[PDB]
Amino acid sequence: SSRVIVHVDLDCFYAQVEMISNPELKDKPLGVQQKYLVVTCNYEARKLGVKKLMNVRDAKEKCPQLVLVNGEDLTRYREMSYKVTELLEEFSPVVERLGFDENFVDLTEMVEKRLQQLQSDELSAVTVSGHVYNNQSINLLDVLHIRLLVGSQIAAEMREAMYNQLGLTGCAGVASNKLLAKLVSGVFKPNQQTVLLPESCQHLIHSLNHIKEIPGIGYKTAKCLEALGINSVRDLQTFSPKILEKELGISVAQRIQKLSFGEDNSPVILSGPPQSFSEEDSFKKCSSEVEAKNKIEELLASLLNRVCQDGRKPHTVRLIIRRYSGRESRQCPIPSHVIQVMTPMVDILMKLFRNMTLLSVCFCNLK
Amino acid sequence: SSRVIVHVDLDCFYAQVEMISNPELKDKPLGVQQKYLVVTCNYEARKLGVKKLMNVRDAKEKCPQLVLVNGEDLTRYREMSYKVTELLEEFSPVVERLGFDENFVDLTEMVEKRLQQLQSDELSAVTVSGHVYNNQSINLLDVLHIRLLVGSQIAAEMREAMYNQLGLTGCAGVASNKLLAKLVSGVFKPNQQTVLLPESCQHLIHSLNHIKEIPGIGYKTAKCLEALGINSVRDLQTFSPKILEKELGISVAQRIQKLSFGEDNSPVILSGPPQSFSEEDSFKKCSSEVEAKNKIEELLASLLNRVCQDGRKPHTVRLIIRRYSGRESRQCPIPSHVIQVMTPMVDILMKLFRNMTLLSVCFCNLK
DNA sequence: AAGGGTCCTAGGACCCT
DNA sequence: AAGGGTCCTAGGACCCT
Repeated sequence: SSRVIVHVDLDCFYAQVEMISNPELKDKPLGVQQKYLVVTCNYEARKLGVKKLMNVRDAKEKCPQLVLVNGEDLTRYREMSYKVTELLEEFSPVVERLGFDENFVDLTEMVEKRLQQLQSDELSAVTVSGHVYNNQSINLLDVLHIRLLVGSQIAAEMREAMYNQLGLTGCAGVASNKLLAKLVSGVFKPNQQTVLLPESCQHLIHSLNHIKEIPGIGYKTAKCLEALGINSVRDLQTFSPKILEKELGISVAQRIQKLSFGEDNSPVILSGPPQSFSEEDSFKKCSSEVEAKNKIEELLASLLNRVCQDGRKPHTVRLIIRRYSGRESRQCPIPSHVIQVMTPMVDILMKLFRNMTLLSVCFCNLK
Repeated sequence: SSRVIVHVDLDCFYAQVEMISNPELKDKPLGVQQKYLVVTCNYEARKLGVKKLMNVRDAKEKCPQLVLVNGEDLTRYREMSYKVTELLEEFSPVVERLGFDENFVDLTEMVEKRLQQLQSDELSAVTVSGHVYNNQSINLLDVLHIRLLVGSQIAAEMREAMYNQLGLTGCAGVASNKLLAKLVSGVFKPNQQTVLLPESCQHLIHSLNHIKEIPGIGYKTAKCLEALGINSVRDLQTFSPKILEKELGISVAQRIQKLSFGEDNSPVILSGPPQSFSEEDSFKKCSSEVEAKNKIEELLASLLNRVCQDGRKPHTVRLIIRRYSGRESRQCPIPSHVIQVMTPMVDILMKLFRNMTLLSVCFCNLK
């Protein structure tokens, strides 16, 4: 039942990728830009004040020497993202992606094989790699401690391979489940790793200051909890199950309250190939006529090239729009003969259009 | 590209099952009853006027000697239904269920193996089993005709095995796709079979009198088509694609208009194990208090026994209700420890209840 | 005028009796 | 006061940047 899970969290991923392609930008503070947004920055810029998702106006304010590169095209980030996941899959095949720059790996079966290969002698010599959360003392006779320290050794091999083979730095967190791994991976945050022994789990969850810091408690759920006086992790731990169920659902309540104790039995999922491919175009109410077909041909151009190289074929297309004030969409299957090309796809899309600041196209239902 | 598909359609299935268990009822006219509904009748009752889905009041009217058995419990029908599908899967593994008493089998690869085993001599001796739709002449030099006649020979072996091994009679229809197979299987309808040669396909589709007779054109779609003056198969064939797309959707329009020509490239799907397990209880506004928990324990009792014997475990439960005037429902995942029992399931359900003439419970999301 | 992902949910269309 | 099935759809909650 007992698991060893690692969470791998790349430092400022878009920035890293841009700094590799143009070493010119290392040393100088770097911001990666999407419209008016500095969506990530290298660490020199984080020293000078730049925060994730800051206005490009605010960001030059706090740092007029800030270099900006455009990050509206995710192609390179996406490709390097899969290079990371694939490398980790070599260590153990069950890798779960979370966004482009985080991965989960269930190391249990791998930790176990390594322990079976040791003799009693060196067992007393198992050492941690990296930080131990909360400076907690190790008990080498605790088989749980021993297995997590091996997990920490694998975690370090992972981060080293990632640097040696892909030039990427990153953090890792080793714990007994996904929640705890992800919470502990960030404790020492520039390119380091931390392992969480069971005795310090409550210290970990209680180190959080707002409930939204729990992965799984989002913009809506946090807001609903604040509206019930629930504000700290302990508040959620002690709050009435019953009231919580009736207010948010048996599903949401029962799951975030388990999370509030640091419990999380959800398995590491094999993410494998993507389930969808999409692209977006945003713009200040810059589309007011049906000649927004050109934007839709643009997105199609790139998506068609992405799906081709994938191999699998999508069997659904979806068009998404945003109006000047939620999003709205319309999907439909992709005709059989189309699966086996630009021109049929656009009128399909424009029929979806007419049936209905941003245009997006999504290819899902892949076979 | 060219396919040989068979559609197997059991005669008055619930009635057959009841007549087997109580041979007393053969010979005498039989109605199977669900509340006020005669939902199926053996053929003697069909001679005396009883129609599918007739009021039990109307049905005794037209036939006061009509025997009625209760068919609100589908257990026996369901079990025999899977005995049929399994038998057919022995012939070729790709079997698609449609309801409890219809199956599709793609016989293409099987027809092909049989032809490769024949010599030119007996090839000129291939014969049809059963009816040829529209009394159409066979051309033994037409390789399509030859392959469909083999399909008709397999179809007859199927129906014979079904009778010899399960005691069930039934019809079969052999054609080049699922739509045509299903439309032709009923042409000679008490326990017979029909094969459709390509030359007679238009005669087949045009033999229909209302569009709703096309599988895939239902209560809503037929009504919308009538409201556009589309009433015959030919009307749908000739109607404007454009208008049809804008009125019903690119998906619905493009698919039912292909159907109107007898075109249907949808593959035979391997149905395999069920995707859900549900049970219903209806009643004349017979539930007005939370003591409708008893009905919910009842449904659970049986569903739990069904899911146990299945093997796979559901990971979702759904409660459905109907109010006195659409249905409404609420679902939620099934806790992990529950998957591995009555008592936790009911309060879950009753929380779903309170969050909201019929009660139903459904177990889906199976793993 | 981010730009991507994941899975779930309630309802609705269809199929058969 | 049928009593079962199938898959799709638009939207919404969450994750990351």
